[PDB]
Amino acid sequence: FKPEELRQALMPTLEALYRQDPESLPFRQPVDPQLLGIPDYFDIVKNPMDLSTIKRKLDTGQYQEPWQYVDDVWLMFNNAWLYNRKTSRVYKFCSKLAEVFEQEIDPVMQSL
Ligand SMILES: CC(=O)n1cc(-c2c(C)[nH][nH]c2=O)c2ccccc21
Repeated sequence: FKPEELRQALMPTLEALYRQDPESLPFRQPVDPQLLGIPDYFDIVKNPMDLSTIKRKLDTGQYQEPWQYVDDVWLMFNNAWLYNRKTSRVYKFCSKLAEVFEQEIDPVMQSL
């Protein structure tokens, strides 16, 4: 795939996640376990991922192939599902972002 064409294809799905308010707010920066008061976080979550890390990777040609991008998005959600209780605000927000991403990524990958 062409970098600019791969970037262009996937772009709208990322922007879809950013457009969700307030659901995208806990996902815009890397989790800071000190600030958030969750000192066990890095013991439980061994490979953190967030929107800003994805965007920087996308925009700088780090994704040579779509599933690399998809795997990073999926990791972000699975991290939050793993760490947070199912009744928590962040967990509910996560499911919302995940539902949105599936409905966006299907028609994209059904062409690339
Ligand atoms: C992604 C993730 O697991 N988390 C995100 C937050 C968070 C809140 C509630 N406000 N701003 C944030 O970044 C968070 C808080 C506690 C545990 C996990 C959290």
